[PDB]
Parts: sequence; C-alpha cells; structure tokens
Amino acid sequence: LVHVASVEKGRSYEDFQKVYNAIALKLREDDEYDNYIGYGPVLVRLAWHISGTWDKHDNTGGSYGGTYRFKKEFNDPSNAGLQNGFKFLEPIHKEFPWISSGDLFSLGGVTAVQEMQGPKIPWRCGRVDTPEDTTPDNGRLPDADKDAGYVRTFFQRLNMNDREVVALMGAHALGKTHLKNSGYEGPGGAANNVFTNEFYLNLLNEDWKLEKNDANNEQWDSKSGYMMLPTDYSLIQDPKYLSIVKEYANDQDKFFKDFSKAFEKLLEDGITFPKDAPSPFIFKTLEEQGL
Ligand code: HEM
Repeated sequence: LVHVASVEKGRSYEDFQKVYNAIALKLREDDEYDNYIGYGPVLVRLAWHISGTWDKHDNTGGSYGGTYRFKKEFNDPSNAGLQNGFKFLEPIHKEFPWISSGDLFSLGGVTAVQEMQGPKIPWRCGRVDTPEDTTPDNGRLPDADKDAGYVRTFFQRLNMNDREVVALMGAHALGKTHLKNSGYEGPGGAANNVFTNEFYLNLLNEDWKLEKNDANNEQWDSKSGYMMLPTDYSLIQDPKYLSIVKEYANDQDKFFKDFSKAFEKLLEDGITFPKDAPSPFIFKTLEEQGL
C-alpha cells in the first residue's frame, strides 16, 4: 500500500494557519466542556486514535485516509467519547471545506498541544480522503488493563521504540478517564489542561494503591485524588521504561523535544511525501500572534 501526500489545490502556509487559528479560537470559546477542562485533551486523543490504527507491515490504517468519518471506525468501542472531538471540529470543516479529513483531525491534535502550552509540533499537509472500504477494522487500538511487555509489543506495530513510547505516554497528564467511555475513572494530576511533564513526576512521587472502580476494573489510585491505568503504572515496573521516566521527570525540555518528534512521527506514519512537497509548517500560537 503506497499513500502519497497531495497538497490541497493551491493551498499554502497561510491557509492552514487560518484553520489553526479557527480551532484555537474555538478552544478558547468552548471552555466549559468536561467540567472546564475544555476540548484540548479529547482533540489530542482523537489525533492519536486516527493514527494509532496504522500497521507497519502492510501500511494499512494510519492518519492518511481520514476513515474515522466512516461508521465502522466511528463506532469502534475503543473510540467511545471521541464523538465530542468530531462534533467540535465539524463547524471548522464547514468553514474550510477544502481541507481533507485526515489533515483536519491531525491538525486539531497539533493545535490543542501548542495552545495548552506544549512544544511546537512540525505538521505536514497532504492527507487525502479514501473510500469507506479502506476503513481499518476494530481492534487495532491498545487495551488499558495490561502490562509493560504488552505496551512494548503493541507499539512495535507502529514502530515506536521505548523512548518514543514513554515520551508519547506523557500526554496522559492531560484530561481524564471517564467511566462511561472506558470503565476507568479519574484524572492523573492537577494540571490536566496545561501540557507539562507531571505524568512522570506523579508516577514517581505519589503513593499508589491498586483499587477496583465502579465498572469493576482495577486501577492505581492515590491519596491526592489521581489515578493511573495498569498500562500507565507499567512504566515504573519495567527497568528500561523506568529509567526514561526518571529522565523526563528530571528534564522538562528533553520531554518536550522528544514528545514533539514522536507525535509528528505518529501523525505521519504511512505517508509518502514527494521531494517537491513543502517543508513542515510550524504554526504560531494565538498568543504569539497577539490574537
Ligand atoms: C497503551 C497506550 C494507551 C492506552 C491503553 C490508552 C488508554 C486510554 C484510556 C482508557 C483513556 C480514557 C478514555 C476515556 O474514558 O475518556 C485514555 C485517555 C487519553 N489518552 Fe490514552 N492511551 C494510550 C496511549 C495514549 C497516547 C500515546 C496518547 C497521546 C499521544 C494518549 C492520549 C490520551 C489523552 C489526551 C486522553 C484524555 C482524553 C480525555 O480527557 O477525554 N493516549 N487513554
């Protein structure tokens, strides 16, 4: 399967910076969502789940085709709760009907991270919508109730290595688990709509307790009111993972730099970019624009 990036006709940096600003302006406006967390965390989760279907072996799945717009992927049990990120973006797609679905879902994730004061993420245009029959089947996204060997093995399919996996998981400092979506409940920290390295700090400094929640699932709970998933706590159980966790709890700039590279790579897996294709765009935030 080859998927070649095709820039939307005649579009350039300024067009996509207009779509960025539209998403970012609505993130500021619709602030009440999920008890004032706002839409940013569900939008970086949506960009991860449309990319996380990729399989390196046959180049199926991935962010290129925008296939989450089809019922099979929209109704995947693993995507429960992401309909709220879709409905947030649907106004903006009506306003810029020329951007492809893959591009709009991935730029929403980029915009949310930078607007929640994360690192800049280089983003590239050119994903092309593909037919309903290209939609990957349910079951390619990871279970939460498993251990470190499962996480390592699952992420080899998206060929991410240990460092990349640990840098990507730092995004679980954002938002929260919702019992009616996943059977898990609670936030992982106090700053859950500002991008920081707090996931790593909480993992190493809190007093975790294995408890059973109302959906009868086990999760790691702390006195402070935070929770960690079994696959999250996995990172301090494995010796290779645990020493990268310590590296990111001791250096927030290295965390930001490595997250930026692994999230771009995540979003680009499966796509062939021609050598005459434009460079990756670095978008300015509303704040850097005085907007
Ligand atoms: C083995 C890996 C992973 C598993 C099992 C997993 C699982 C989960 C689960 C069960 C939730 C709760 C969903 C809900 O109830 O609403 C969640 C939320 C979230 N995850 Fe993951 N995740 C994984 C990796 C990642 C990665 C790599 C990213 C992003 C780079 C990510 C970003 C998020 C975000 C931002 C949320 C919060 C959503 C919200 O607030 O609504 N996840 N994760």
